[PDB]
Amino acid sequence: ITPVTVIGLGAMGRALAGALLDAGYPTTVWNRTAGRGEDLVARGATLAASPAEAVRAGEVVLVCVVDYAASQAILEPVAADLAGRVLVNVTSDSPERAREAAKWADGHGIRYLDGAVMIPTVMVGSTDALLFYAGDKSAYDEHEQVFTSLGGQSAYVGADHGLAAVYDLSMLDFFWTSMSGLVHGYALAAKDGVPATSIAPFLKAHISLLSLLIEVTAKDLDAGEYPGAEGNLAMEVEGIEHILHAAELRGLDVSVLRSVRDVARRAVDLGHGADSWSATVEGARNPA
Amino acid sequence: ITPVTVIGLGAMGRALAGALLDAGYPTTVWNRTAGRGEDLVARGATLAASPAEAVRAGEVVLVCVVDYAASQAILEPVAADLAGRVLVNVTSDSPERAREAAKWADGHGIRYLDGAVMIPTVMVGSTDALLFYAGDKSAYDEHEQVFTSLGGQSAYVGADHGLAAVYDLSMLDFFWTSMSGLVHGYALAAKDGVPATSIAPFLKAHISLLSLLIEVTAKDLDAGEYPGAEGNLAMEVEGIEHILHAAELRGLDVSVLRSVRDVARRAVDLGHGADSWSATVEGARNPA
Repeated sequence: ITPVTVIGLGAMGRALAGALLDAGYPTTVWNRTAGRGEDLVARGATLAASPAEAVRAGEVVLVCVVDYAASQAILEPVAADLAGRVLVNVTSDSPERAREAAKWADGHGIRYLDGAVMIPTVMVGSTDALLFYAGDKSAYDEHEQVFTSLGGQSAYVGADHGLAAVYDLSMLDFFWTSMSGLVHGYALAAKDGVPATSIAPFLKAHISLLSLLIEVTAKDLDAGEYPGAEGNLAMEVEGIEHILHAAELRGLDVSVLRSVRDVARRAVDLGHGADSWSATVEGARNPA
Repeated sequence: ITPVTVIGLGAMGRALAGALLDAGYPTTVWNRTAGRGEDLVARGATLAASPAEAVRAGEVVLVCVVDYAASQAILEPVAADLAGRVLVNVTSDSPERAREAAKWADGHGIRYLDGAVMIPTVMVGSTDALLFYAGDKSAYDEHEQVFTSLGGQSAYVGADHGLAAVYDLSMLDFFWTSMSGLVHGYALAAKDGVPATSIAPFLKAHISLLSLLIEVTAKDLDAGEYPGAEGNLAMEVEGIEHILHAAELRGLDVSVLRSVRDVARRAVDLGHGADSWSATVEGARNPA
């Protein structure tokens, strides 16, 4: 049974370690701070005396630290013990930093996978949990069931180590922009005395609509062609302006909605008024 | 049995008329420019010679004229023939416009419903389609089947006529902001060569996350209290800055992300650094 090591025992590291134990993998864990975790040891993890001892206990070493820099600082003293093992970094980092980490791993003879966790800690280890991995293909294929244990929707996205961070930041762009809109829509409703939980049941219809548009928008963006008949951007800009003005009249900050409107307007200025919302990608790509 | 009239045969007016015909209602249609209704007439709609003739043919009168001034210009000459009928304005614009239109209707003794269509035209008439209505409750109760014909999830949201626009614009605030993030996320991935249709299958994970957060966020905002168990807003603002930095480096317009960030930073400056994302509502409500 493949021995696995987890370095970094913040909440995400602890969740990863816990998923491995539920799967039945022998797990060794190490943290800079003594007080961290110890629930895992009760469930059978071995706490290691030193990062080197933790690396030596693992065929796969998972690092989940604060910053890319912190991971290099922990890892670079233990490079010698990592040689010939599999290193997976799920630390949130930029594509540039993942690729630099890949160069470092190559210089030390480490098969390296850059990973990203896309779900909250609570769902880590569940059949529907999504993680991305990029880098050494043999490392992923050899330890696929380990990675399936951390989340059943684990996906390898390619050999370029930066791609895990690319998928992560692209999905996070969508997520946090939608959470900003979610808070704003509720604030707009509250300005007229409507409780947020009165709006919430209805937002489900727009959840179903967004799921449909995910697939449609991707395929327009890949085609490079945006089709007008289902909806026209010119009229969509006018609809968004009604939101912008009502929220502004009510004293809300409207910087997000105005920014949404300007990008779409710019795509109209570039000639896409009869096209669908997908054409707004041209405003995002060619700001004035 | 109930005769229905549709005034204005743009795409939305046409979809509404088609939905009433699918349900078997006797439908009379009118447009200011000729030849809009020929497909509708072939399926049994009656074209009216004049707006006054059209109004007189329908117990329920749906007005789907996009331009406010143009719609008022048709309606005020037929005010006397609208007496004793039910007038439904299916338009977006603002709650204030609905309240103004309601005052006009009240002086003329017209029972008035302000309506908002929350789904694309192709979905109008579907059992799943969501439409909002506000205004005269006895009018809505008497013609509920006609409104259910237009969309099976038709919902009456209250007697103040402006409330349909409140629910509509609030939901649209979330929807169009999320569509902006969706295009922007796809654009970010494409700068690194990732096709949009490679990301699209994964976005389902973030959609179901959003569905849960819709309720959690609503309850926080109604409570006026935003504890964050695992995430500090201060740390969430830093995460947002890494998306912003990656997209800005790649040459994208990042207006929306910067605005999202600025509203959240304002909430930190207002004292919510230790709170959850729901506390960003304080930033939206008290811009610097």
